[PDB]
Amino acid sequence: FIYNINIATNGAAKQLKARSLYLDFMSEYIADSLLDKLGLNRANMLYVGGGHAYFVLANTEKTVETLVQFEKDFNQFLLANFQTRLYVAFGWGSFAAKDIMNSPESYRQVYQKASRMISKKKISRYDYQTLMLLNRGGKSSERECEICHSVENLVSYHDQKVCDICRGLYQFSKEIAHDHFIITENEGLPIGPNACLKGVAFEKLSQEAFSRVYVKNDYKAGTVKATHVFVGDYQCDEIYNYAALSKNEN
RNA sequence: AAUGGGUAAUUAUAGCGAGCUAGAAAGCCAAAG
Ligand SMILES: Nc1ncnc2c1ncn2[C@@H]1O[C@H](COP(=O)(O)OP(=O)(O)NP(=O)(O)O)[C@@H](O)[C@H]1O
Ligand SMILES: [Zn+2]
Repeated sequence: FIYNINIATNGAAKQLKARSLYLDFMSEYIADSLLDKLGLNRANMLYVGGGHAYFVLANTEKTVETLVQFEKDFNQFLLANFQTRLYVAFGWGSFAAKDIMNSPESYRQVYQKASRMISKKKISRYDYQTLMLLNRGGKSSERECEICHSVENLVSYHDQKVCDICRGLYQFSKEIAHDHFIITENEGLPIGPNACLKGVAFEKLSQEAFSRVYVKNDYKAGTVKATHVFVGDYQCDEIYNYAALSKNEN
């Protein structure tokens, strides 16, 4: 999805910066919104990274059914507007107080129990109804999104035929430089079930109406009382100057 | 003494054996959007 960019693409690297940043907010938000379908918060998440995020949850039935139902919810969201290019696969290993110095073959042997369930669910993706609804036919499409070859919701953003996600990514590339990224319900790129992402300035938080706010690269607590993400980014200049600034002063 | 004749050595020696500048640019594309 990220290196779907090719030769003769409208976006140079803003369509690549804003695309590898967007999936990282999606990986952040799956981790966040999974923890309030449960009763938990950010402490229980051991790590979040490039789509991978390890947790510590409770070995009980009301959590496992919440895991399965939220997994089906987010995969319905990914099928609604990414069409089997993105698939999130949960997986959970039950363990006692065995991550404590049967000392060698107890810790990693249950950390790998979740990776086996992921590899089993990554390999047998869907079920009956959600694949019969896939290849149901019924579409007289003439055109397609020339970035990702999708069909639904075609617009003419800068006289090229692009889709709903790949116009939201240009809008997010105009909004990428901000520190604050809020989740609304109907604005910008969708990142979940009834949950969309929008980049916002600081003093526009009273104008906008959100539910959860992320602040990027900040250790001060701030005013919005946000969730602190940390994405590495830097821009000294635009890309086309990087050859011309390759000279010395002489 | 005349008379017959020439015979030996060197066949090039000492050097420099290339130096410096340029080492791909400008367009299409990409950017500008
Ligand atoms: N948002 C992102 N932007 C840029 N690079 C990323 C991002 N997320 C992950 N990556 C990179 O992608 C790597 C993982 O690639 P990938 O093969 O997709 O792993 P995966 O999540 O297991 N997908 P798959 O290989 O199909 O199972 C990471 O190690 C990162 O280097
Ligand atoms: Zn697209």
